[PDB]
Amino acid sequence: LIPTVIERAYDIYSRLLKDRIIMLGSQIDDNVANSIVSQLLFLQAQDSEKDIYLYINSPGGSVTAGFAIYDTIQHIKPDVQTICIGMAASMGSFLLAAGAKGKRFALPNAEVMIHQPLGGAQGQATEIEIAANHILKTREKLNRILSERTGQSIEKIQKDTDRDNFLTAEEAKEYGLIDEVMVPE
Amino acid sequence: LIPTVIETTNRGERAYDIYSRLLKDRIIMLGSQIDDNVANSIVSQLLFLQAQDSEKDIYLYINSPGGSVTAGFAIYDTIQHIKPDVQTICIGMAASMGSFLLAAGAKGKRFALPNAEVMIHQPLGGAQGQATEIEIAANHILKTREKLNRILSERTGQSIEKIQKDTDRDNFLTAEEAKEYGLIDEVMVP
Amino acid sequence: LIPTVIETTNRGERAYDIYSRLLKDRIIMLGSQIDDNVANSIVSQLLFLQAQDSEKDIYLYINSPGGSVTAGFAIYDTIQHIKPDVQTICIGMAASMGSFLLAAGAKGKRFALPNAEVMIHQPLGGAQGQATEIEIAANHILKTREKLNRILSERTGQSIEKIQKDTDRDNFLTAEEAKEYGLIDEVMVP
Amino acid sequence: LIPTVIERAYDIYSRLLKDRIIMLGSQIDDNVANSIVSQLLFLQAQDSEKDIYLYINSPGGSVTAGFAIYDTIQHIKPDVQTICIGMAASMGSFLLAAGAKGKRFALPNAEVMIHQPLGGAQGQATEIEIAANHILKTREKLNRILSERTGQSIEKIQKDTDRDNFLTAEEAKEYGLIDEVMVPE
Amino acid sequence: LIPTVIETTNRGERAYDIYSRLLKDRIIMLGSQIDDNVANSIVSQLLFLQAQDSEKDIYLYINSPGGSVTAGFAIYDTIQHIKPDVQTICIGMAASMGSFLLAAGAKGKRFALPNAEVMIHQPLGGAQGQATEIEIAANHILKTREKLNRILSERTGQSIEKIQKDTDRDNFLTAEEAKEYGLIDEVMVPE
Amino acid sequence: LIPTVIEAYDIYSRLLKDRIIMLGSQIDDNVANSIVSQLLFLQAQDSEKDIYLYINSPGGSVTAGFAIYDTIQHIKPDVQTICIGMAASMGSFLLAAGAKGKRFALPNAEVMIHQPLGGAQGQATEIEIAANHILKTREKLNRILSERTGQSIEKIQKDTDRDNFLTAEEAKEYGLIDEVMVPE
Amino acid sequence: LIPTVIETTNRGERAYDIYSRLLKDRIIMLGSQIDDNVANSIVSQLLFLQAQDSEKDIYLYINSPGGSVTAGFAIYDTIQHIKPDVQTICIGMAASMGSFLLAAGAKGKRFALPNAEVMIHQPLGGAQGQATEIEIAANHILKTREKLNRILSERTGQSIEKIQKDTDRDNFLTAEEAKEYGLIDEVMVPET
Amino acid sequence: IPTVIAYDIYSRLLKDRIIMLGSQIDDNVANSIVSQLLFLQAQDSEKDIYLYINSPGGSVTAGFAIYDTIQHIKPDVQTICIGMAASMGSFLLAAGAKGKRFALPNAEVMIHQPLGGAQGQATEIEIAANHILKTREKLNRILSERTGQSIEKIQKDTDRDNFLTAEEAKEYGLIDEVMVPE
Amino acid sequence: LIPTVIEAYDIYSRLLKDRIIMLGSQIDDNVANSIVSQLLFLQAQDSEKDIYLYINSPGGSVTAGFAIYDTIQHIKPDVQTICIGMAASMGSFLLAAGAKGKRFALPNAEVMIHQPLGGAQGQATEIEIAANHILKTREKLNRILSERTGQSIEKIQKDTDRDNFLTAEEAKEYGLIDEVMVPE
Ligand SMILES: CC[C@H](C)[C@H]1C(=O)N(Cc2cccc3ccccc23)C[C@@H]2N(C(=O)NCCCC(F)(F)F)CCC(=O)N12
Ligand SMILES: CC[C@H](C)[C@H]1C(=O)N(Cc2cccc3ccccc23)C[C@@H]2N(C(=O)NCCCC(F)(F)F)CCC(=O)N12
Ligand SMILES: CC[C@H](C)[C@H]1C(=O)N(Cc2cccc3ccccc23)C[C@@H]2N(C(=O)NCCCC(F)(F)F)CCC(=O)N12
Ligand SMILES: CC[C@H](C)[C@H]1C(=O)N(Cc2cccc3ccccc23)C[C@@H]2N(C(=O)NCCCC(F)(F)F)CCC(=O)N12
Ligand SMILES: CC[C@H](C)[C@H]1C(=O)N(Cc2cccc3ccccc23)C[C@@H]2N(C(=O)NCCCC(F)(F)F)CCC(=O)N12
Ligand SMILES: CC[C@H](C)[C@H]1C(=O)N(Cc2cccc3ccccc23)C[C@@H]2N(C(=O)NCCCC(F)(F)F)CCC(=O)N12
Ligand SMILES: CC[C@H](C)[C@H]1C(=O)N(Cc2cccc3ccccc23)C[C@@H]2N(C(=O)NCCCC(F)(F)F)CCC(=O)N12
Ligand SMILES: CC[C@H](C)[C@H]1C(=O)N(Cc2cccc3ccccc23)C[C@@H]2N(C(=O)NCCCC(F)(F)F)CCC(=O)N12
Ligand SMILES: CC[C@H](C)[C@H]1C(=O)N(Cc2cccc3ccccc23)C[C@@H]2N(C(=O)NCCCC(F)(F)F)CCC(=O)N12
Ligand SMILES: [Mg+2]
Ligand SMILES: [Mg+2]
Ligand SMILES: [Mg+2]
Ligand SMILES: [Mg+2]
Ligand SMILES: [Mg+2]
Ligand SMILES: [Mg+2]
Ligand SMILES: [Mg+2]
Ligand SMILES: [Mg+2]
Repeated sequence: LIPTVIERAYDIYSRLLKDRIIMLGSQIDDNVANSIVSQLLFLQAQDSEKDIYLYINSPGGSVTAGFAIYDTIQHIKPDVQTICIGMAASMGSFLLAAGAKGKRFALPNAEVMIHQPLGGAQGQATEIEIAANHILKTREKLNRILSERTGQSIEKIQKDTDRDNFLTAEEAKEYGLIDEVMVPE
Repeated sequence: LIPTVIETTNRGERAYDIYSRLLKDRIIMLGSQIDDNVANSIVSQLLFLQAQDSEKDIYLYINSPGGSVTAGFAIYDTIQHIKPDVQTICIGMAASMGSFLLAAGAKGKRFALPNAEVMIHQPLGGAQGQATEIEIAANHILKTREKLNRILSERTGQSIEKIQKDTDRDNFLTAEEAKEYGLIDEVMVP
Repeated sequence: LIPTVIETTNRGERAYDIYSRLLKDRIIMLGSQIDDNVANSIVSQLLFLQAQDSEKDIYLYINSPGGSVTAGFAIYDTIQHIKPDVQTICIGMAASMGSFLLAAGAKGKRFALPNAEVMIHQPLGGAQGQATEIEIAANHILKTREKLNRILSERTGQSIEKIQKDTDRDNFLTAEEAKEYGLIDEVMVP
Repeated sequence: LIPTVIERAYDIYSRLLKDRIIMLGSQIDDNVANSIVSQLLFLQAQDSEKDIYLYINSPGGSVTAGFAIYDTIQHIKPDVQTICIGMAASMGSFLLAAGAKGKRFALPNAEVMIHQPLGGAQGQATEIEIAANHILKTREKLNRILSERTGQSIEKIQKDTDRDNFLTAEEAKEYGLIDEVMVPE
Repeated sequence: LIPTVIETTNRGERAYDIYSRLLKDRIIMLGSQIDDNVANSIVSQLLFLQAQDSEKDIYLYINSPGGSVTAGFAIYDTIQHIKPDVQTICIGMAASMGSFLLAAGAKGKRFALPNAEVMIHQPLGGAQGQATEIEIAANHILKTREKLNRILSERTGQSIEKIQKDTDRDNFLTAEEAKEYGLIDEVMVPE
Repeated sequence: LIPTVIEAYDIYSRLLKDRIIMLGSQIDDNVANSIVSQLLFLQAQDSEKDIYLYINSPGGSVTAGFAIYDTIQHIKPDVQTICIGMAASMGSFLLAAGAKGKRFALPNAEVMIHQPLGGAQGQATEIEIAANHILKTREKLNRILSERTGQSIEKIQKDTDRDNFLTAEEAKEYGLIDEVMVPE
Repeated sequence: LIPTVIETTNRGERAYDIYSRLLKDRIIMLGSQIDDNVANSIVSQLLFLQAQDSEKDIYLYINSPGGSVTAGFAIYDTIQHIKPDVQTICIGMAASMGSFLLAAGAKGKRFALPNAEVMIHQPLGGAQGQATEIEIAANHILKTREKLNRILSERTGQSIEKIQKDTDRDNFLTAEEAKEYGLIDEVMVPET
Repeated sequence: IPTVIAYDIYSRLLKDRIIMLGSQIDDNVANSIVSQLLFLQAQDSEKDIYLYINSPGGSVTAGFAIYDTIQHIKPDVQTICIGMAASMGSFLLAAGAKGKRFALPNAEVMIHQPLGGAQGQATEIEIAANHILKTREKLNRILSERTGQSIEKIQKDTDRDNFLTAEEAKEYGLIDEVMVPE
Repeated sequence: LIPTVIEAYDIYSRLLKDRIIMLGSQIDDNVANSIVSQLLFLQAQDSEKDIYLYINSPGGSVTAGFAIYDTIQHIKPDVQTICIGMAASMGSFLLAAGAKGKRFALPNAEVMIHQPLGGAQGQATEIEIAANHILKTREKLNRILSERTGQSIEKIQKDTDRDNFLTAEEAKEYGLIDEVMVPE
């Protein structure tokens, strides 16, 4: 049950969108990506100069869906701020790190997790090889961009994402995944 | 079936579902298990209410068995970030992350009704796979408990040691006991 | 399929689902098993009706087999907190936490229709795990029963000892027997 | 798919309710009872003197839910006519018999069935005893009211409801469950 | 996996599964939930043993949560019918119809080991359908309870009223408490 | 789920107002019918202005894909194609089907090409019919892909034998798209 | 698939499944979760062994995660009732009621092999229904715990209080730690 | 299972002191193998026993039942890997009498860290984590002793699934020799 | 229902008395353990007389197959292989592993060769380990098949890329068997 606000009637999320706030509040799949991409394109058309605010409370999900959002963020004119509230894990933390430089935030008790991509492969040896080569290339792609966005080496990113790596908001700032911990007003 | 209320309000007539009507008077309902959807909604409502009026109190109704710790912390951090005081009112039950959020309301403005139940306990989780994966999961949930216990100590005035001991198992408190503990400030009487 | 009713005003025809139409005249329907969703809705309706008119009676219709004790206490405490008298009217059945809420209506304004069924019994629950966990769960449900019995004693005029004995097993009462017991004040005749 | 009628757009059932017609067209549960009770209360408030029409096409259902409807019918001022179309069985036929005296009808090919209440009990001997005593008292309550409404003895009602007893509309009139078979006009 | 024991006898070597070996020595194992299969087996063993020797004691081991009342009464009536004394020995647990059968052993020869658990409670059942069917089922289980209580009164020396009250809910007894109650005669102490 | 914008439109309907169609899911008949209807509507609205087909899709039904393909080729306006996230299978086929010079992908978008998938069960002659059908369908797909990319049918056959993942730049090199759309 | 062993006797050639062969030399295998079937079998074997020889030691092998408390007490009481000493030997694991039985072996004849795992914890159970039914179930499991702890105190030399504290949660012990605790007498070291 | 004349084939092999570990290791398998070892010892305390290993591993405690019984008894227990030894299976392969641990040339040996699970309260998860970590240390220490490799190296090499050929297993010290065709 | 013969033997045990082993099912560890035990037993009984391995099998576990393979090569006696019905996958591998000159198939027996099948799930590095493992296993299989057939590793790789069904005569031509056993 999503509440409605009247001032024109808006569901609460649509009301936030009126003030250029986009909610990434779920597992990332193609539906979520298509919606966020559409919202980004709409907000750019509305105003190419004003900041956009991407709220992130997400365990991650599809890498290609994540890259749909990533590429649209980088394509458009306006700065897209990222703010981690609750959790950003996996492709969620990747998108957190993808916000406009100097405008990537987390609230003090927000959790950030980084790890290597997950997948599956079944069938013939050559099919397994193709799937393995694909996920390994995808991992190099992710690591390269994360290196660029954080200032950490690809070597360090590889090592630090080998297993689940949980970071506090302050640790995420130290790592270069965010720029600042947003403290209470 | 959520009922609708219709008001003839000077500039015309407006129809509200009952929860949206409560939101018009700065009342947010945390009335279910805490997951990311619930957290996203409450966070959005908090941000909206601050924008509407940065000074007037917000009222967070809590009837919840708790749920996701990270989802709970989304709500917690948004409460602490915004300018307005967020009152918390426990009606029915606040358990687990629900009682954590009850304790997170503005100092002096945390309430429970007389027969409301408050329960505190340690976080729950799971881990499967390799020994090193189990270790990572264990270290994570232990650090999460320390985080929770530290904040609860700050909010209640109880020591971290006492919080640890009192949350080892399920600990059910009456509204009055929750006040004594420092989880709330007052039992709201008729 | 819930029917819609349309009433013609000067600024248009206002359309109501039948339950929302009843709410316009301060009638709240407790017509299902009591869970947190039902409790949150009823609590919200009570708060809304008080704000709308702090003096006029509210009418709580009860056709319910009961359900969650904490959800029931959410409704109970909200009834006792608000200014207006909340009349209770049992139609069909009030069982368990449903009969508790029937007995919780404003003194002199608790009713049942002549063929309505009222049932009282002890709380139901479950516990699994370690011996100390079972002990905690047992102590909790026993304390919950004491609370329920104490309040029922206050509301009915019966002794706690009698309430304990009469709720040991399922105890079915006619409307007239419920009046004799003190669970209601009057059998509403045609 | 329930059709809409425009004169005020109404779903067909809401349109019938505008002319004081209530549809009991399903198995009787608490939801159905709450709705019918609310409709009865609303119609009384609208006009305390004009007849209400209760359409009955129902296999019956919950006895307590049925008694919610029954007591509300008897409580309110207006006469509630009952009209059996298709079938009235069990608590459905009980409610058919509960309509205003002289205003209980069935169409010629409508089926009326009467039988004893159904239930269940599991657990300890004393629990089974409580459940048995409860359903037996419920049966006595039903039979007593049916006797009053039909003019048949409690003894006869007991015997005739021991097993499933199917009646034609004409037989239901003879029995005293209805007053008239509504013939074509 | 039930182990086998092999003995050299006078007429050759003989192989027994462990339970069949115990039966050779007039020991019957009631070691499971009581259903008709269990009852038929125990009844057959009792009849066989009685034929083997109408005089020598039989030993009924009881580690059972109870079960079917009629199946229990098959065992009960066969015990009472046959000539030999049937000793009863509770090891682990006797609950419900299991404790009834424990109490049904030969007077003076009903035992429990010190940490054995004895539980008594009222019969359990179910009924669904028409009101008159529910009435028949209720009357049946109530009459069955009386029958059980009457016999338990006779075997324990407790009043029917006390039995009724003490079996209203689950009533767990230690071996010593079961002796005090009259369900057994002695707590068998270590030799 | 889907936010509303007021200037009231759901976000996707708002994009459709500016001639943007979203192919953002697995391709089935429902998706195809919707996209076909949108294409026909946009042509009727303006026969000369470009249409923009967003593609984030793992592919799906070949016949549903061909419903979209044929409608694109039938209508007057140029249909630009833009791969964002992923285009796989029939999704990449449709990406390659956009107006010549107006097929794009964003830099980190993934393009995958492979042979059609299917099933057959029953009698030997039924299996033969199903096999002949899917083989003819593959030839149809390969022929069109050859025409659209400039690659030989022989090369297409070889390169689609197994799953073949391409970067946006590789897709441009292959002739599946015309340009990698760089940040503005 | 349980293998068979054949030994040639004087009055013929005799075949045993491997477990039955071990039983011939007074070895009983508690090698599974403890339920009533397992208890009934072990009780029968103990009675049989006692009858066969009231004086020679019996060897109870324990590789078990535990299980039913009442089934465990069937085995426990039979061990204490019979004449012969019952040695206990933990190989692999003894947990819960399994450890309880390990500790119940003849004094001085309770063993574990060096890498065997011993676990102690409080009893587990369930209860559902009316408040008074839950109370009865709670009182029952609590009394059962007290019974277990009292006997464990007697068998180990540890106080009931220490046992209560050390069984509050899962407590894993090495064979050497189990000896130190008093659950066993000796760690059986490899032979010459 | 075929019969030879009467013995089932496995019981016939047991007559010549051959024990088959040919399945996933659970308590039933461990109890059987332990019983066979004890029996063979009683039959002859001096003659070698032959433990065939074609197993994906399984329960660590069940594996240790077999391990401790092997080390307790007098006779040397040869180990022979045929097909596969993985996990606790390779642990037992390495546990055979020194100089008498073998694999056939195409046999596969796999080593990795123990697997497990934990659910419930934070303190319960901590207990479970500490338990599996201790268990890993126990396994690694013994493997170090049996192979001559350092505990540090074992830890590194078992972090993920590590597949070895028979020759590589010999090089590692898990076996002594690759048994070549007669 | 396996019939009994009295001269008492179940039919398969009777065949084993004459040094005939039946590989008549999917290859798993149980099947491998049984066949290994039978091979060891027979050798003990007579180190010089031929053993006959009947193969009617769709294949199965590669490691289980290698248990049988290595035991065949280890023991002294020649192990003849005879394909009746079908030998597929690891089944055809074992058919090819029989004593040189003593590998047979009946005229209508079917022989199928293909690459190994498997699965992998989890982290990228776990998928890599699983991929490297199955690829090394394939190389091992291909190398041995090359040695046993006289075909090049390159040809084996190409011919096992997909399911490759061969007649008994084609299997002889390939070098998987030595002779097609004709009616006597
Ligand atoms: C030159 C601008 C972009 C690059 C170009 C174009 O490539 N696409 C394809 C496209 C489709 C969908 C998502 C995309 C995300 C990133 C990049 C391209 C995307 C649509 C866009 N349009 C708008 O934005 N129109 C303004 C209204 C927008 C609103 F959302 F409000 F409808 C239509 C006019 C047009 O030329 N382009
Ligand atoms: C107080 C947050 C700061 C000032 C900042 C910013 O960080 N975020 C990111 C954000 C996104 C989502 C949830 C957040 C919760 C806590 C903190 C930040 C959150 C959006 C916010 N905006 C509004 O609130 N705009 C007024 C309209 C608000 C309404 F809800 F009504 F739409 C847009 C203008 C802006 O600078 N910020
Ligand atoms: C009468 C003072 C109550 C005690 C106080 C307060 O504690 N709460 C928290 C609360 C939240 C939810 C349910 C509650 C039930 C019982 C008691 C408190 C409850 C909300 C309430 N508000 C209203 O009722 N506003 C009038 C409009 C109400 C309407 F429903 F129409 F929106 C907001 C202003 C306020 O100070 N309080
Ligand atoms: C003297 C009328 C009854 C006795 C009395 C009262 O007891 N109840 C409780 C009640 C609640 C629900 C169902 C009931 C069925 C039968 C009897 C009582 C029922 C509500 C009713 N109300 C209306 O009918 N108001 C007119 C508007 C009604 C409309 F439906 F249109 F909203 C509110 C004013 C009031 O005093 N009472
Ligand atoms: C005391 C039983 C009476 C005298 C009688 C008789 O009623 N029944 C029926 C019967 C059947 C089954 C169970 C019974 C249990 C209790 C009572 C009767 C039962 C069989 C019995 N027989 C034996 O016991 N024969 C000796 C051999 C017995 C052995 F078990 F070893 F086979 C056959 C000769 C005979 O007259 N009766
Ligand atoms: C393309 C037009 C063709 C030649 C012709 C015709 O074949 N079809 C069948 C048809 C049906 C459905 C999808 C189709 C897709 C591609 C081709 C044909 C399709 C309908 C169309 N109409 C419109 O487009 N009318 C303008 C309004 C359109 C709007 F979408 F806005 F409603 C009706 C007048 C008419 O002659 N034709
Ligand atoms: C020490 C047991 C006492 C003396 C006594 C007795 O109480 N029970 C009941 C009983 C039944 C089942 C399990 C029991 C476990 C512990 C204690 C008693 C148990 C049977 C036993 N019998 C034997 O052991 N007979 C020797 C043969 C034994 C063999 F196993 F081989 F068959 C029959 C002769 C007898 O008097 N008693
Ligand atoms: C002094 C030897 C050992 C130390 C001692 C003892 O501790 N156990 C317990 C035990 C039980 C089960 C498995 C065990 C594995 C390893 C170590 C001990 C095990 C049984 C053993 N017995 C035999 O082996 N008897 C010879 C016959 C054996 C045969 F298998 F054939 F039955 C019984 C005589 C006895 O003193 N012991
Ligand atoms: C040629 C294997 C050598 C000589 C050696 C040895 O390594 N193993 C281990 C082993 C175990 C299981 C399967 C094996 C398969 C291939 C190779 C070794 C295998 C057992 C064998 N034995 C026999 O064969 N004994 C004769 C009786 C045989 C019979 F089957 F009939 F029981 C025991 C005496 C012995 O030294 N070895
Ligand atoms: Mg940007
Ligand atoms: Mg605040
Ligand atoms: Mg009030
Ligand atoms: Mg009336
Ligand atoms: Mg007798
Ligand atoms: Mg003893
Ligand atoms: Mg040794
Ligand atoms: Mg050979």
